Amino acid sequence: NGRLAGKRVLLTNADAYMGEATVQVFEEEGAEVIADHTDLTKVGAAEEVVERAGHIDVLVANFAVDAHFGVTVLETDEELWQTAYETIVHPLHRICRAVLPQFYERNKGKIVVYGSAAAMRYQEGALAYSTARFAQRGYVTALGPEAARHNVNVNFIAQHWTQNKEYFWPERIATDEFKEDMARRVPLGRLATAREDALLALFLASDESDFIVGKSIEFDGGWAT
Amino acid sequence: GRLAGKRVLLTNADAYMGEATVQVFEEEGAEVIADHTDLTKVGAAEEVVERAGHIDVLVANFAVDAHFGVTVLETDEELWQTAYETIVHPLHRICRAVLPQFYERNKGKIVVYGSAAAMRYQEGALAYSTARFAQRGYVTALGPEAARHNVNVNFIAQHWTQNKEYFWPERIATDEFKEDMARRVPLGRLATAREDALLALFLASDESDFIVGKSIEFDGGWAT
Amino acid sequence: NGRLAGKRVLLTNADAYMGEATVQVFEEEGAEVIADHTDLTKVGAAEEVVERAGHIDVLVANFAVDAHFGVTVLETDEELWQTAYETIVHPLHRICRAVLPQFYERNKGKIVVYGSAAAMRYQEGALAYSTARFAQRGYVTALGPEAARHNVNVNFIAQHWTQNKEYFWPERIATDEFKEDMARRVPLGRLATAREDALLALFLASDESDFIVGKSIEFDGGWAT
Amino acid sequence: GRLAGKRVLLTNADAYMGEATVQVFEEEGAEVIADHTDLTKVGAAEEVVERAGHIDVLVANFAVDAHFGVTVLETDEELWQTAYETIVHPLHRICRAVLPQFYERNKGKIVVYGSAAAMRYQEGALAYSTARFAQRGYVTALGPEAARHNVNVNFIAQHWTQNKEYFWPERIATDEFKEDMARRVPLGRLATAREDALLALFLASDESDFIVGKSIEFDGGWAT
Ligand SMILES: [Cl-]
Ligand SMILES: [Cl-]
Ligand SMILES: [Cl-]
Ligand SMILES: [Cl-]
Repeated sequence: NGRLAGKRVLLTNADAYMGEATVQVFEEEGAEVIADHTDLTKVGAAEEVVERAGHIDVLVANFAVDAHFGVTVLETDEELWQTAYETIVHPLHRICRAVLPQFYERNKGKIVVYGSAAAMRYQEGALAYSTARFAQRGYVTALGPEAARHNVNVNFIAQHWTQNKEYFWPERIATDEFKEDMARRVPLGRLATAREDALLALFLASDESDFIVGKSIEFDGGWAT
Repeated sequence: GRLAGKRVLLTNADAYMGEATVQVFEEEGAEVIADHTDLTKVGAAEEVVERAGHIDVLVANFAVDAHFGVTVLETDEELWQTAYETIVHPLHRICRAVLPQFYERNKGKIVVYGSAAAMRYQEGALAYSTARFAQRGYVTALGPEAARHNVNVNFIAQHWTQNKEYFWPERIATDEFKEDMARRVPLGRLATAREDALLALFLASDESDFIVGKSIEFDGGWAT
Repeated sequence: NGRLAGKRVLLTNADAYMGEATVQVFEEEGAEVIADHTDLTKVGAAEEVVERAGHIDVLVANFAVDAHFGVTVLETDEELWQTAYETIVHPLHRICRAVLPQFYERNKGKIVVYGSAAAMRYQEGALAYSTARFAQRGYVTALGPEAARHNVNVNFIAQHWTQNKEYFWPERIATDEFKEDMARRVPLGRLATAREDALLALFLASDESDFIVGKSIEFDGGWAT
Repeated sequence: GRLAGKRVLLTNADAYMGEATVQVFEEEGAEVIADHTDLTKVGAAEEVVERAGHIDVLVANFAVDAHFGVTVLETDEELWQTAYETIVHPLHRICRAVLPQFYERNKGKIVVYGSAAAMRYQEGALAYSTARFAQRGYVTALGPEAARHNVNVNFIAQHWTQNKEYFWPERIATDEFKEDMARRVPLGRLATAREDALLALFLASDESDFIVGKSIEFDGGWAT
């Protein structure tokens, strides 16, 4: 059988960010993927999504927001700042808090967060976004060891240079300027495919990774090494 | 003195590490503007800076109840939001307010009193830890941007340091606390608030211009 | 349809440390495992092993030495200090330098190092050993991005609380101090089995992990989180 | 002075960051024992300490040619061994020699001039990086052990700092160097040797007793 045989996976914002490749990889490995499209910025929405989903073995916390490439600290206004937190930080705790009771009842569970390498090292021109990804990384760091006492794994994929619409859309990655910047800063010298990212998520969602607790795994071609 | 002629803007001066900052920095010749304005209000940071006038050093001193022992399932919406409202959003407001004059002079200093809960897992302090992580991320992301203007932004990742918010005199006398500290703090003691302010003094002084966007662990070895 | 189908894996010190589970897990996924038992502390031995081996797709750098638990800084004499470096540091460069030419020729390769969480954070009473593991972590950090330009992945497993004879022999597990660490310092509250560690190595040796470059992956039940 | 009445043992005082250490530490009242002994020799460290007598601070100043540009395939046995022989094994010899008197007094200070190559990938410096990582590991592992005796051991992870071994005048004078440096260093300049010594001064002073087994990145933001 497949590496997620029998498992049911709740995927947030399934059309956005890394959702499409998650569905493809996880379904090929036998999982039933609940592809949710609910806006989890609404208070109370997370508990409703979880109640409607039924039995959940794996939560894939898939959240993204415009990074506002090139916007400076002085141009990072109140609304831009707040929107980073409203979009990817507060919903992360809402959805995790909603799924953890059934994980705790069964003394088993899996949470995979698609995050950012901007939560690990300086990424130029993405200030509010970086701080919000740091907050996500902190949530995994703080919740991870707490949830591990209930045999629940929580882990953070610190991705960069990976194909997606929000940060590496086809038009952006085609220019000469982008290509020279990627060759300078990415040791592997290429972008990751979305599938490669979902293959790491697959490892972290599977029962092959039970000993990995509260970790940030840098998925960035060597950028932050 | 090591801060001779310098003017220092200190937020929430009666809270957290404020008192020791005044004492140490004034000892070294600084004029310390001991502000007590609530920076959770939009617009307050700009008014504080305009009234302060010339600022050489910003000490970003923010604290919030960590709610020690509260689990993930009991971290409700209001507790979570209050952590960010109290120590995260105001940090960008006050830094964004001081940077313009630093950029005109191509010189500035920002020191953030943070937490070692932004570096490693600290039991029973969930929302608080994530808010300190956000502050650490602000220093990590702003640091290299501001350094192009010769402005230093750095983060003190403190733990086991005397203060009212986290190590108030009652809590440090329990049996569980003393052997907690003995087991997990290699140095075997709490830091004085003065010792913390002496690190902030180094990072606020012109002896530390090459330190950019760094998290300095001030924890008696806890996170080593 | 094994995840290492068609691959040939050179495993050092194959009976020691993490070698036996590596053989079992990798062979179940279709790999041919060249299980070497050569003493690589001897200059020249690494190139001779690699020449004899023929075509290599994956190097598993499996090195261990007595940690000398409880030996203090003042009791760490010249011989004990040198032996840590001779046993797990110098051989690591020799065997990697020996394998890299054929990886570079094919613009493809995989190196997985079984290291230690002592390379990440303070571990009580294992001084010379910790510094030698830090040196191994440094080797992965420094080599990783250099080798990635040739599409070669080099990664470090920073393990702790994992089944092996060298560090978790039966009498240690029976001590009050170990039980205290499992209650207080290991969030998951158990040892990993060697299988689980080999499953992380399998991921890092497979073509599912080509975007992972020069990383230290903490395999420690949450201990360093 | 901030080191008034202190005696400081400085290794390899002619090399690396030694000259700036002498200048800054003597300005602050220290007596600096400027040792030039070859500590790759077994037995030498204990004789250095015996001759020095009472030591309050050890500044572990070790350097070796980084062999910039030499690839993994050209890092031969001799190049590799020389890195460890020059900056790794002597570090334990000299710390082991000074710790006994620190332990009698329950007080001591060790500052290691290391490298930011012990923190993140530095291109073209393979053997050197791994040897600096080993130094960082020594501080990380010894720090908490020594802190039990109120001894501080800390690591300066420096880069882009003026010295003869890595950033010598002829190397840093060219336009190619200055252009590459402006791209990789957020602060956009090299540090002076004195600035590095001012960090060592803080870590050697009694203002830094709560800092235990830490790596402080001294690199203008390079590794941030
Ligand atoms: Cl990405
Ligand atoms: Cl504190
Ligand atoms: Cl282990
Ligand atoms: Cl340097």
